[PDB]
Amino acid sequence: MPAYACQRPTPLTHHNTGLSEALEILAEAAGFEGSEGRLLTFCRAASVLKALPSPVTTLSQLQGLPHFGEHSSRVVQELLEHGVCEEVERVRRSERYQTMKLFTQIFGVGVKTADRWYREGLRTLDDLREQPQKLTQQQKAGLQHHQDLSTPVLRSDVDALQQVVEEAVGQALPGATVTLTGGFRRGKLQGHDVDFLITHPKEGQEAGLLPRVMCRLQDQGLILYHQHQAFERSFCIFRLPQPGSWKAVRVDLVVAPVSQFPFALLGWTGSKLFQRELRRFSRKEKGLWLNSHGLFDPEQKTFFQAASEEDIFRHLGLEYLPPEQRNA
DNA sequence: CGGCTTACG
DNA sequence: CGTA
DNA sequence: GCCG
Ligand SMILES: Nc1nc2c(ncn2[C@H]2C[C@H](O)[C@@H](COP(=O)(O)NP(=O)(O)OP(=O)(O)O)O2)c(=O)[nH]1
Ligand SMILES: [K+]
Ligand SMILES: [Mn+2]
Ligand SMILES: [Mn+2]
Repeated sequence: MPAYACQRPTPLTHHNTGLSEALEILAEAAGFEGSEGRLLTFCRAASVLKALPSPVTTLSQLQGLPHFGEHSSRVVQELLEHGVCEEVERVRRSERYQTMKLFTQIFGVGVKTADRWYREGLRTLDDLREQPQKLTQQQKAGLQHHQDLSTPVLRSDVDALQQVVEEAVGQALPGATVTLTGGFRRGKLQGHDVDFLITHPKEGQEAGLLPRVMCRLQDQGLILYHQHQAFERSFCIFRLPQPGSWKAVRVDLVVAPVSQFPFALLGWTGSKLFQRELRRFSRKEKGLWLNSHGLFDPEQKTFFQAASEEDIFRHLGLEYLPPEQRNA
């Protein structure tokens, strides 16, 4: 088992679901307390279990696995022996974890904001609604739409959304394309949002595209919120039809020049941990700097041209993983 | 011990 | 600060 | 929290 998540296939569904869930609770709780290193180790240990070919049934099977030390091994041991881990259950029922989880779920609220509200004594969404002076416009939108945004987006929802985005994109710039990215591209059947990547085959024609797209979607009455109600990324709330009604859905739109499209597709397809691990691998093992725009050799001071995700894995000396196997 | 992904709004 |  |  390799140490980096980008060195092994990780399928969406696997054989250690309960074990990985528990470790991810501890990861999430570590992030709520600002311990990014502990969050990373618990996420990586969870991801190792997702990559295993069969269930862990005995503690000895953790021998030699990367990112399993005393703490993660004890969590697994207790789950194997008792079906519950006391530390995990204590986190689950703690007021701090439940409130930080509730608050950071709000669109526009991160750990720092949630933690300040927590320290001020706030605990529920209604507490926030009673103090609208504490809220940015973005947070007001996230709070108002919180119930709809807590409902999973379905794969059936995605196709109808892509068609309306393509229609607006086609009027904004004929020939521009829309690619589904994010978790749905990795094979997920539900999601917290829908992620799209937009480009145009003629380099440079995509400049200034996203404002044109957003103002067309807004004129059609489809945008419940966006930040610009020049930019290349838009995190918005869409109005999506339902039976006899509609529901709010988060949609992320990103524009990239076609020269950068493989890097942007790779970055925005995720998973988040897969990309962190891939960029760490690139820098630490290959001495190359990877981001959503390109791959930089800092010694030659040169960028790698890529025509495909396959190109990028080859540049990094990694076996290619299709999106479905990037579910780290 | 240092390190832990990276850039745009 | 937020977002991905 | 774990790796190198
Ligand atoms: N490098 C990097 N990439 C990131 C980061 N955050 C997001 N991405 C990339 C990788 C992500 O795949 C992509 C957008 O995915 P999401 O919508 O944030 N989540 P997903 O679609 O997996 O699941 P669901 O929506 O159902 O919760 O942006 C980050 O901090 N860093
Ligand atoms: K949030
Ligand atoms: Mn997504
Ligand atoms: Mn997204």
